[PDB]
Amino acid sequence: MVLYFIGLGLYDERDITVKGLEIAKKCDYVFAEFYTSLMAGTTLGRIQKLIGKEIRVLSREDVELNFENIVLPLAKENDVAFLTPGDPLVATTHAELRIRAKRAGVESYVIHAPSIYSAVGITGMHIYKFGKSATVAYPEGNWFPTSYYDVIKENAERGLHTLLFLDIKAEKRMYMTANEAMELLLKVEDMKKGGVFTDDTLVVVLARAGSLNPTIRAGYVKDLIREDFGDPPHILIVPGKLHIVEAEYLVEIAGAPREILRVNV
Amino acid sequence: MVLYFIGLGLYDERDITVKGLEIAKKCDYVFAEFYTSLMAGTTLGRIQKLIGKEIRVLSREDVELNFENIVLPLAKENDVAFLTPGDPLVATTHAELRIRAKRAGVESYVIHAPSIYSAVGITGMHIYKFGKSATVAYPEGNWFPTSYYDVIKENAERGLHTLLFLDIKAEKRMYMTANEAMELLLKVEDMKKGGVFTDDTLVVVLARAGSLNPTIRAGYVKDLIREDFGDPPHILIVPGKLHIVEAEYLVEIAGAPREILRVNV
Ligand SMILES: Nc1ncnc2c1ncn2[C@@H]1O[C@H](CSCC[C@H](N)C(=O)O)[C@@H](O)[C@H]1O
Repeated sequence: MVLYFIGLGLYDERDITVKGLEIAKKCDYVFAEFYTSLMAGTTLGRIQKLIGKEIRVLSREDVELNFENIVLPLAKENDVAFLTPGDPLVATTHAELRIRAKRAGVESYVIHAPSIYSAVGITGMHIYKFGKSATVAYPEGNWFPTSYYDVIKENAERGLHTLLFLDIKAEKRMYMTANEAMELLLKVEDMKKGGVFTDDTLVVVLARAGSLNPTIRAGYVKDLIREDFGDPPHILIVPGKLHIVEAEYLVEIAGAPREILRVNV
Repeated sequence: MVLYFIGLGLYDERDITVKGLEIAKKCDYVFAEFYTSLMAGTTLGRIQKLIGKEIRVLSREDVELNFENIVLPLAKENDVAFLTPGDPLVATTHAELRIRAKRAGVESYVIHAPSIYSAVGITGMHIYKFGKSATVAYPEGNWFPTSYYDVIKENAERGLHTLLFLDIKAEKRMYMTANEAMELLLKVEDMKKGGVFTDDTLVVVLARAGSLNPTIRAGYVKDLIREDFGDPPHILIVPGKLHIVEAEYLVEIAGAPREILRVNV
C-alpha cells in the first residue's frame, strides 16, 4: 500500500542515505530509473549488492507512459521503492508521479538525498546568491537552443550566480564536458554579442561532486577552456559578482588566479 | 591526518549518507554544531549511538572564533569529523572553515547530505525556477531587517520562486515559524507598499522536510497565517508564475485552492 521515492545521491552507491537504504531493503519490489541522470561512480550491480534486492530498471517511456501499470499495481499490496539519482523530485517531471499514486489510491513518501543543486555549496559560493538555473543542451541539426545564455545574463545582471546543468544522453551514457559547454557558450556569444560569455568570463567547474576527490576549478574561460577536469559528470557555474569570502575560497581551494580578487569582487 | 565535513541531513540521524556514516565511524575525534539548523527528529544521543562515538558539540562562538584552536589541532595527527545538520555548506559560513584548514596544513573533505535547499522539490515546484534565496531574520531592538522583502520582489518580477530560510536562535531554542515570517513580511509590506506580500499572496509552507510525513501546505497568506503547521523547522516559499503542472501538484498534494489551477498566462 506504499510507494517510496528514494534518492540515490551524487556519485556512487554510498551516496544514498541510511534511511533510504534501510527502507529499500524492506521493500518487496525495487524499481529505479537512470534516464534523468546517471550514477557515474558506481554500477547497477554495486547498487543491487548494497540493497540486497534485484532492481528493475525503467526507461523514460516505462515511467512517463506506464508508471501506473508497472509500479503502482504492486504498491497496492506491497511496499515498493522507486530509486532515482540525486534527490527525488528535483527533476521537473517526477513530482507528477506522486499525483498518479494518489489517484491510484497509493500512499507515497519521499526519502531525500544530496542533489548537485545543493552540492554546489562546495564551490565556496553562497547558495543564496544562486539565481535561476539552466541546462546547456547540445545543438542538433537546424536546432540551436540558447535560452541558457539568457539565464546567465539575467542572473549576472542582478549579481547572482548561474548553475548550469550540462546535457546528458543517459541512454548512451554520453556526458557533456565543461569544455564543450564553454565552447558552446562562446559560440552563442558570437551569435548574440550580448557580452555575456567571453574569454574573460570567470567560471567555476565542479566535477564528480559526491566523490571524495571531486575536481573544483575556477578561472577565466581563456585558461580553462582546454583544461582536463577529469571524468564526468561536469557542472558549470558562472558566478556573479563575488563576495570577497567567495573569491578567497575559489583562490585557496579552487586554484583561481589572484586576479579574481580585484576583477570579480 | 584529515578533517571531514559531514552533513547529518534534514530531520533525523538516518538522514546521513552511508558514505558519511562509514567515514564518521572510523574517525578518531568527532565534533558537531547544532545551531545552523534544527533536526527535529533526533537527539545527540541517537546520533552518537549510530556513529558509535562521543560527539563534542560546539557553539557558534567555538566555531567562528576558535575552530582552528579546538578542531584543527587534532586533525594534524588524527582523523577528525565535523558534523552539521543538513548539508554543511548550504546556508552556512562553514565553507570558509576549509580555508582555515588549508592555512593550518590540514586536508579537508566534504561529505554531502540532503539539504532543505533541494528538498523543496517536494513542494512540486520546479527547482530551476527558484531565484535568489533569502533569510527572514528576527527584528532585534530598534533593528528591523527587511532585505528579504526585496529578494521576493526581484524574483517575482522575473517569474521566479523565492525560498525563504527562517531564523533560528539555537541557544534560546527559538525557531521562527512560517506564521511569524508571514507576519513580519506583512509589516514590511505596509512600510514599503510594493504590493509584494499581501493577504492575497499565494505561499507554500514546508515543515519538517526529511520526516516521513512533512507538512506541505499552499494557499493565500490571509488563510494560512494562523494555520498550525506543526513543530519546527519551517521554511516559507513565495512562488512566482506557476506552471500548470506546478499548480496541479500544489492542489493535489498541498491542498491549495483549486482556483490557482486557472493560470493567467
Ligand atoms: N527539515 C527542514 N524542514 C523545513 N525547513 C528546514 C529544514 N532544515 C532546515 N530548514 C530551514 O533552513 C534553516 C537553517 S539554514 C541551514 C540549512 C542546512 N545547511 C541545509 O543544508 O538544510 C532553518 O531555520 C529552516 O528555515
